[PDB]
Amino acid sequence: LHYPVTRQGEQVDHYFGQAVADPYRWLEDDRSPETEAWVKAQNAVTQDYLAQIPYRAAIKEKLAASWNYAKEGAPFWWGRYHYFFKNDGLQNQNVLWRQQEGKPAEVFLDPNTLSPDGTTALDQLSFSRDGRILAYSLSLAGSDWREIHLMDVESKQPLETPLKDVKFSGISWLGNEGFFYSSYDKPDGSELSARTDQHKVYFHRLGTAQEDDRLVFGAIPAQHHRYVGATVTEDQRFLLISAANSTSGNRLYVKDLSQENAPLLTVQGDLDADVSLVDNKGSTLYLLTNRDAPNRRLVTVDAANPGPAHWRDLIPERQQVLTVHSGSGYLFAEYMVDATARVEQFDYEGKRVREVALPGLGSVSGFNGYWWDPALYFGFENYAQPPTLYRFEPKSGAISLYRASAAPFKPEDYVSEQRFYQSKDGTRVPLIISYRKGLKLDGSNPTILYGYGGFDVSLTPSFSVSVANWLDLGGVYAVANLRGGGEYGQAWHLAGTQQNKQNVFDDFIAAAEYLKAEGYTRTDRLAIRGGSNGGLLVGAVMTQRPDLMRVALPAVGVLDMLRYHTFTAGTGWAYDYGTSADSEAMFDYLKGYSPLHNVRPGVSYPSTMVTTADHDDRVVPAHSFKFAATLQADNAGPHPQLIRIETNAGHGAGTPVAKLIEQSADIYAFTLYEMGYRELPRQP
Repeated sequence: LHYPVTRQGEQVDHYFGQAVADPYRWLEDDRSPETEAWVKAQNAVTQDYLAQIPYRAAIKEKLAASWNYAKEGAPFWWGRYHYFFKNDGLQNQNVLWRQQEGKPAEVFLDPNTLSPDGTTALDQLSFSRDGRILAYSLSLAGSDWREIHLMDVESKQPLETPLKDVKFSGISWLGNEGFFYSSYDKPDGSELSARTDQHKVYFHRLGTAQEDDRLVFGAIPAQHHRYVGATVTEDQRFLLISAANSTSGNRLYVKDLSQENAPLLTVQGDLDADVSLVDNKGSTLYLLTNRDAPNRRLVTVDAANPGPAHWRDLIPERQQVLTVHSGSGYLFAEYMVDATARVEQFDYEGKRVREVALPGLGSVSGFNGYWWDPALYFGFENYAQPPTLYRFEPKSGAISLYRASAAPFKPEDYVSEQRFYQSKDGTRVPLIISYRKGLKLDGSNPTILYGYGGFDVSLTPSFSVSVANWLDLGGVYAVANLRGGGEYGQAWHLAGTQQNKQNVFDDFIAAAEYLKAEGYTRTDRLAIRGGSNGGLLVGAVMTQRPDLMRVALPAVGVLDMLRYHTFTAGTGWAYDYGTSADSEAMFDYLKGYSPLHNVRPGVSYPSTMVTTADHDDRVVPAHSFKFAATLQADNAGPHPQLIRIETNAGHGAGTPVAKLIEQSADIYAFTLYEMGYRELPRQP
């Protein structure tokens, strides 16, 4: 195969006086004709390579057929209608239906009719208090930017002109007058790569132009923050404003709306802890926080004097990480037991009502609703169990099956076992391994090891049609709960941040070694995969241990650790990574593992397929571009170093089903082909 010619520029950067060359700096210009031509040439080479794989079409057809089944979400009531999402099978975007008593259900909002390719996705949905107006945000081509649209709920007629420049925003109504939302001023230069660091809260009053929206927070110097959010409590009495500069830690303010021109009181004035409002009962605020609680706790405080010195424990911290949901007048404490969910019901006085028995070991969704909801709904799933919906009557605690999955996958056909392997420093790290029953530990099973490792994100069991198919093809899927994650609280998270980041990579390498030693797989039958921070994980491991695996799959990864903070809102990740501008120590540490700066000429890298998207403004595609360019120039081995750039897609959220199916097919076909399979291991 012949890689497109990639020009090498003369750009040289300096860090504390130390020079570092960046020959592919020009690829950072997402709007230049030169960069666009390179993307087109790279995709052509990749598609040409994939075209030689005999079973790629079979994998795609297998995926599509198995994906083709009815899906339905939990219903939610508002106004005279009960709303619920549905997908009859292969619709690119889920459709919002509604139904009122005594009448048949009807389509209310179909995102598939909003674009030619299903690339416009529905994000936030927020009804006015009287339920007559709906404000919803849409994503175009998958980018983080948003537009908020207004619609008359009964007639379905569009109202006003959509609001623009919305990003990382919720939509919270003040009665029926209007709503609060967050926005960044349109940056000069490419909105897809330019830096944005001053998030502001605005209030849109119905019947006016966006230019007249009242600026609520974030304009004056004292309020400059990279991330801000505003929410009006269910009872309309309080306005909560959160403000942050990084993905961990935030300030929180509260304003009494029942009091004419009340002042903004400080719930937490520093960024040393995360704190969010779960709900409120009168002037009593219920806050979830990790302040002085690594595994988090639930506290209460009166809105009149909400400072941390006055917070009082309602649900004390335990050895397991806590998350709190509220609904039907109850608080639901969801605890993480080795990455699996457990639920306990509490009243607002903090008295335990009962433990809610779950269908098994996995992840749960739901348990969220309004104080008046007569019933709550929750979903359960894991790697071998498709989403199942249950109805829960809070007072009696009665649980009933609301909707069984219509998926063609039979849970009893798979094994999903949890093991705890030993990392380099001795730390025991969780690993959940899934596969079809009948597996032999002869070290020959094609295996995909997946990880993330960072930002306090916990990888709890989740069902994926793509994964189930990998298992049906005879593969093994293993997910490591690496440090940097939030599985075991703040201590687990911090052990993988800044100058401890290498621990995350050591944890992943040890997972690969465990899988080989136990006989699940072997070097030439192993592939590693990860996305975003997980893409960094794969890039770092493949540059440090190119001999460890046969295939590397870094998706939308942060790969240039020296300049990542110079794009969009990347600086918000400094809490986890640190920046090259922090100090010589941080600069050396970052340069020490930065995938882009650790690719070396003469090294034989594993078969690699770098994936990214042209509208990914979360993690600019330039990371992947420069990394792929470097691998193609430096790799000395016989394995292909390809890059697949998805068009009209972003970081991942809201990607239409058709694109998801194509991506998985390409990835699994490439993986098996690079492992030397002439035919599929199992009948598709």
